[PDB]
Amino acid sequence: QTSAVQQKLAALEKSSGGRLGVALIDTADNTQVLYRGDERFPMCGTSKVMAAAAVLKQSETQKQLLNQPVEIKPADLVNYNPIAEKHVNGTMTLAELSAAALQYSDNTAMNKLIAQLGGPGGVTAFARAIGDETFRLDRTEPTLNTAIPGDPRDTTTPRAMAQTLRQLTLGHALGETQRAQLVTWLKGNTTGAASIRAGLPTSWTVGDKTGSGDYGTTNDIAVIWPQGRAPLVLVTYFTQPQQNAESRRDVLASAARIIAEGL
Ligand SMILES: CO/N=C(\C(=O)N[C@@H]1C(=O)N2C(C(=O)O)=C(COC(C)=O)CS[C@H]12)c1csc(N)n1
Repeated sequence: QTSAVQQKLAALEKSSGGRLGVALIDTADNTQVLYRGDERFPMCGTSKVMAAAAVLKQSETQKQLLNQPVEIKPADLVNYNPIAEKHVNGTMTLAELSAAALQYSDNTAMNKLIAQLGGPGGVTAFARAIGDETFRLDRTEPTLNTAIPGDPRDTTTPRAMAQTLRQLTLGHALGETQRAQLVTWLKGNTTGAASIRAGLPTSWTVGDKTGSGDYGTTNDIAVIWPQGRAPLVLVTYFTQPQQNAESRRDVLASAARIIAEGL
């Protein structure tokens, strides 16, 4: 059985020619609205939230960890390095790497976060530790974005990622200081203007992390503070049948617009 919300999302999906996954959590009453909420989708860059959060968790017992400089070698650079390329044969702190990964989608920065955690398995272990039984990170940048049909690697479900994002940014999966830091980073994201943000009222405060990959994979996960009511969490994942499909950030904006009706 479907609601009018789900019917609108299905119609959007059909018009788009792809596969759409949505999960909304309204923290006013803890209700969820889902569309393909339990199907796996390639996370691409939305996985960077879990990596940054894992490092924040480490820093709860290692107080200066975020300020630890990490060397950036020429050989570290991968396919998209807008911030890390400015520090070749130099350093970035784990805070700087987190900010670059989250706010500029820097892939070299993500690889340093992954390395700090002992590899992709270290990111997954953190996910399990905070109760996310679904998330899996298998690869480093750039190959974690291959978004191949049927490939379970580097996937999660909209429901799991929404629950996790809620716990990380509004709940207490992190310490109070670390939760606030993650919120600060997400709020300052530079890559999200055309995605979930474009489908929500401009007066609402939004923190988000985008992701993109092959098969026209176009993703965004967001924590949302509407005008005068409890915050929301929204995950929008989208992927398409053919490898070189174009990005469709407009589909994410449209999904957000649909979800926001009556909120
Ligand atoms: C093998 O890796 N392939 C990638 C890829 O690096 N995706 C990553 C991801 O998620 N990113 C985001 C992202 O956050 O969406 C942006 C966006 O950065 C900015 C400036 O908005 C830059 S690319 C990076 C890719 C991306 S699209 C396509 N066919 N492939």
